[PDB]
Amino acid sequence: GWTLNSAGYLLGPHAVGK
Repeated sequence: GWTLNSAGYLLGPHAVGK
Protein backbone atom coordinates (compact mmCIF):
# COMPACT_ATOMS: atom_id res chain seq x y z
CA GLY A 1 0.00 0.00 0.00
CA TRP A 2 0.86 3.72 0.14
CA THR A 3 -1.74 5.53 2.32
CA LEU A 4 -5.11 3.71 2.21
CA ASN A 5 -3.67 0.17 1.99
CA SER A 6 -0.47 0.73 4.05
CA ALA A 7 -1.55 3.47 6.51
CA GLY A 8 -5.31 2.89 6.20
CA TYR A 9 -5.43 -0.90 5.78
CA LEU A 10 -3.36 -3.71 7.34
CA LEU A 11 -1.14 -6.13 5.38
CA GLY A 12 -0.25 -9.75 6.15
CA PRO A 13 -1.36 -12.63 3.79
CA HIS A 14 1.15 -15.17 5.17
CA ALA A 15 3.40 -13.27 7.61
CA VAL A 16 2.00 -11.47 10.67
CA GLY A 17 3.28 -8.19 12.13
CA LYS A 18 1.69 -6.08 14.88
